[PDB]
Amino acid sequence: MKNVGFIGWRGMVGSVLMDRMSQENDFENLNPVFFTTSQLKSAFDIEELKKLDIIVTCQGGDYTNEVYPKLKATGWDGYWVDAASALRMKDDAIIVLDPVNQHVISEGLKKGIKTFVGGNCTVSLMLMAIGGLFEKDLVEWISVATYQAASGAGAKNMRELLSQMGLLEQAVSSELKDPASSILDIERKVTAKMRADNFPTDNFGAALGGSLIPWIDKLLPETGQTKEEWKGYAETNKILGLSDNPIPVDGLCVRIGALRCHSQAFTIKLKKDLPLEEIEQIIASHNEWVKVIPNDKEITLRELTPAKVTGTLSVPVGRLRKLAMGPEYLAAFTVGDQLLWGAAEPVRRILKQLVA
Amino acid sequence: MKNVGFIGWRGMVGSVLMDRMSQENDFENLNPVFFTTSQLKSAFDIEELKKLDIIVTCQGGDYTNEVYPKLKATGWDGYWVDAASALRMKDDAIIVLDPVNQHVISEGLKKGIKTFVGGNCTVSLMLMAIGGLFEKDLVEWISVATYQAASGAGAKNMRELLSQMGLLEQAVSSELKDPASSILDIERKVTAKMRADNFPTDNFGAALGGSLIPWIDKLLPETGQTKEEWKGYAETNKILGLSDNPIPVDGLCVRIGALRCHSQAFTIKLKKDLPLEEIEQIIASHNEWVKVIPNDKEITLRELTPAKVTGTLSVPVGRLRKLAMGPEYLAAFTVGDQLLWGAAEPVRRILKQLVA
Repeated sequence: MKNVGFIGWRGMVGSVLMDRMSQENDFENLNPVFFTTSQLKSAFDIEELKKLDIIVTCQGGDYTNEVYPKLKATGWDGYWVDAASALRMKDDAIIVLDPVNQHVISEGLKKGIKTFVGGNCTVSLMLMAIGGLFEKDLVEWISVATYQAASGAGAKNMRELLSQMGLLEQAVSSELKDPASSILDIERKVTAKMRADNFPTDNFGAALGGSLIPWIDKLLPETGQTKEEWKGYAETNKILGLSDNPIPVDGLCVRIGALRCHSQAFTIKLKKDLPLEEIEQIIASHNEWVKVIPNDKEITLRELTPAKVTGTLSVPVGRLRKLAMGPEYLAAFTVGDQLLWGAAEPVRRILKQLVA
Repeated sequence: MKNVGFIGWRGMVGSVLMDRMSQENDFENLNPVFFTTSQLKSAFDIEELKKLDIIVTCQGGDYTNEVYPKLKATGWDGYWVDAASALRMKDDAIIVLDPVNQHVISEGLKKGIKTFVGGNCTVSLMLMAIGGLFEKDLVEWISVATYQAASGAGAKNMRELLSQMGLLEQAVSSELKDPASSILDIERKVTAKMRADNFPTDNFGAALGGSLIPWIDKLLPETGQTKEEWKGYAETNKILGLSDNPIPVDGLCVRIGALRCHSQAFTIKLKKDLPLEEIEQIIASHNEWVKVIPNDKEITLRELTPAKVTGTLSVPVGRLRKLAMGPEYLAAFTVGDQLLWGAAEPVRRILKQLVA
């Protein structure tokens, strides 16, 4: 069995990885060595890390940027598996999402690539839902509008969202108890609390609770995009292996009041005019996790929501129809869990392949 | 002075209209006669309604479809102003949004049109923001993705959203107070509460607080669109007077956890390649309510959110840049209050013109 090092296993993404690995009994297939940054071996000890065959880290970019150059400088020929964004764009690294790019991964393992990194949450959840259209060379471009959860921002951000929500209802606790009260008065009090100084907004920089934030990560002055939006064009094409001739995937990334699921609204311009039934079969046949939801009200409310998909491996896609712009314009809406397919699952699955 | 009848003045839309009319001293220029459905004159007394010049109603479509044909059957030559969707698509009716379609209203007044109806909230808020692009005949098509507030569905829907928000936090109040508690444990509990039997989901048919619903209104079998989505293509073109040569406006209408502001994400395909600064000036110059928000983080978080715009007449539009698809593709994000420009304001303004 392989000797595997685990760093950042105590954090949010790391804990989801530990829980998933325990569920699938992945630990019986490898020899686990747990690391810690605390003053269990030290995560900064290159001499201990050098003994291992594979290193799995959910610690973050700052750690990766500090220890990865130092470790690869000793002549170490092992594998680096990362959940963080730091090494995604390097030429000796592959962005991993096996149900979509098993070919790129298999050909890369044959090429001697030692660094494997999980992809951007919104990109990976999009490809898990709409990868069938990419496989059959049907996508010309995709216009994206996201509904992102507090999960992607961090653990303290999820807690702030919850605190914000409770404070919004508390401001009108008494008024909500009697059915005869004025709704405009209720709203005036909820909005006043949202705008108050004592309303906890330090993690977001604005209220998320009964609002939204149409900006995620820093600005790239050259394009006007945010880093989260930029990753839609850059990472989709690297995963699929189309970096030399890219497919335009661009849009707006918005943070909404959800805990764990990222939802996305698409306007997909296809290369061919195809029947709607045929498009539904192309995306349903791609992988075992994608679930095509029929264009009906009761089934959409029950299946295509964060309430339904939180904590599951299911990637439902629905609202499938042709848009008024033309027969090659397809509407699609998807919901997926940020911590699983958007973070811990592509990392779990590549490890399984490496220890096989 | 003109004798004006007011029906549905005590409901949510009506109360906003009453407050706005009071703020602008609109009652000084007319003679108000208030009606009621309770057992003030009766709202169903056709003879009392006939004695009036103009009738402004916020009561709803069920009232209109009952009282309107009975009133027109007496030979009444007065004006009907409605906030309800019932008569929007009728040939003898005009949809009002004067800062965008004053010409259609002015020509309609001269032709002898007696019925003026307020438009669909999302369509109205979209046109208030990017009406400049439509004015200059620059729009080929628009793909929409909305972030709709609970006020669009009703007063009890807003109450249900708030009650839901409180229950989600109350489920983890001790854990949130504990700075060292597990986030995975916190999430497991709020998600369990969201899925519980006693969680209030009566008005929406699903959870909204901590989630979203990608379906608003009835299905339109012919296209696959929901009625809210259909109103995009149909109403934008009736407002602008372009029903003979329509501009495609289509997309996905999603309900999120906001109280009274609808936010919208667009991918606008323009007819010509124009510099960004010119497009920003074309958008800004259209009306005095639209506000172009520069593509900066601090300014976007402070200005382009439901938190900032709630209860105001301001219609901010930002995140303006060219998309990766090409220089004729424009990204834009807007936020607007549903009860004002999306409900009471276009009704308030048309009345002001009729009583002049």
